[PDB]
Amino acid sequence: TLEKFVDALPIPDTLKPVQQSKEKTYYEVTMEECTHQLHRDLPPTRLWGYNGLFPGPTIEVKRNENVYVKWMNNLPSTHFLPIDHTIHEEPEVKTVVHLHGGVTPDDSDGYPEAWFSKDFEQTGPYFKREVYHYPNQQRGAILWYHDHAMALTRLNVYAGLVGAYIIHDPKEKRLKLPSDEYDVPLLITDRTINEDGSLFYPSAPENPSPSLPNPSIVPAFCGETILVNGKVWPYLEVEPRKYRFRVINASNTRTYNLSLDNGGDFIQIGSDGGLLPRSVKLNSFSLAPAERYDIIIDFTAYEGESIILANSAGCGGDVNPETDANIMQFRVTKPLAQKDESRKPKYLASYPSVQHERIQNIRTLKLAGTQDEYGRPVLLLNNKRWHDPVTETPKVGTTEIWSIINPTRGTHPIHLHLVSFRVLDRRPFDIARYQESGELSYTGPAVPPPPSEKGWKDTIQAHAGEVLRIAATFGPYSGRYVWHCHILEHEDYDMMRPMDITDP
Ligand SMILES: [Cu+2]
Ligand SMILES: [Cu+2]
Ligand SMILES: [Cu+2]
Ligand SMILES: [Cu+2]
Repeated sequence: TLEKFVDALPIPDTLKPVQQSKEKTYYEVTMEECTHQLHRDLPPTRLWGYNGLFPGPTIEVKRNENVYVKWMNNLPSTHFLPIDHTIHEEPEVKTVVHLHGGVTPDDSDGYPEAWFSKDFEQTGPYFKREVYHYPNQQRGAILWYHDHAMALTRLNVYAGLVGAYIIHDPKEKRLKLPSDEYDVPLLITDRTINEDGSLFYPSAPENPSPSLPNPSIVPAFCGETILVNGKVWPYLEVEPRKYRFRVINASNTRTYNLSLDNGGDFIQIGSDGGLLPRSVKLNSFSLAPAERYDIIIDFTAYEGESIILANSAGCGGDVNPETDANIMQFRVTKPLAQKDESRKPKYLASYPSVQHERIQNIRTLKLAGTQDEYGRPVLLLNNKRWHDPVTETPKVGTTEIWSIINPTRGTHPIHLHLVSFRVLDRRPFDIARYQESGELSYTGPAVPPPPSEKGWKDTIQAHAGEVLRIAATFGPYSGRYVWHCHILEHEDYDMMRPMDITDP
């Protein structure tokens, strides 16, 4: 396997506007097939990148900044990863950019059927605009952007179409959180890489049934190798002081459980939807696809040390000490550029619980699915296909409780577009009884969320054999959005549903 910790961690450059005034900011981003070295000992890898970069450029905006991005497809007309056409004259390569966590008008949200081919030559049925509009009228937070094209999301994202997007709220500057050079995004992506440096993505399940098509979708993908910011098991030289890290799980399937091998602590300051009400001291944390942890690590007491960011969560088996048990390495050997004037405050933001909202609707949803003509699992939300008439139709400005029942064998990270939400509780139930009769019989009391989940979330782990309850206010915009599992192999077949936020 590839030698760990021999490449420095890339810090994606911050994207510069094409045009900017007090009234609006304008960016242009072009998807390009490019080559990049993923490790010291590998030949360059063919990848798909925003502005030809993997990851894409980091976009930094202010709260309420009127931002426009023209996302353009200049990719080849044929994919380099295996497409399974059985899961859905249309072009082979379809793309659309979704700003994950964006409080965004529906035609700028990157609807899966709002895709476009090269030069916008062909467009999906929901396509409306070339230039996307992000008003950014939302809390300061770590967002990320990635491809969302119908039935191709697992492939386009794996190809390299991911990037970070940070909203800065000037009202939070007074907290004196680590900033600028000491505010670093970490986009974590697992990959399998061939000897010749080319990306590997499976064209079928291992030793497939002859009934299965070729290529065939797989229900999950676990990469052999871990990358951070487009480099295999990198090192980051750090100064002996406080750093803020924007930790993003940009992987297809893999969930991480992160810790420091010297026994050091993380201080979590934020979740998907922004700053937590109170900072939380953690020795470890779980991070499923699309979840974000905004953390401070204090290296002040660790000068000279090499500290591994370690992973204990298995993917299709136990972690391998020499491979996927490792994420990256910090080396506390960089000379101080300046006095550490940053803070790790306890009091950060308003509790979500301050705002009282009337519960307009309680929505019960089950995670299940079926089997197709080839014998493959088809994962479904409420046993409905993507193309079935819309059923999730919250009214604009109203608050709902969603009760998500998971009788399956694994965790699903459930994501809702547009909104961030509060976690209410999790409660275990009798799976066998539910699958037989449809009746919920609880096997224990409800468990309130841990401090890490007392803030705002947009992607939430729904564990096996539990009912998860969340509360969301559906606004400020009305329109056509989506909700889905963010395991991309599940999302594409077919664990995704439209979500209509309706106006009277
Ligand atoms: Cu996403
Ligand atoms: Cu999203
Ligand atoms: Cu899933
Ligand atoms: Cu989505």
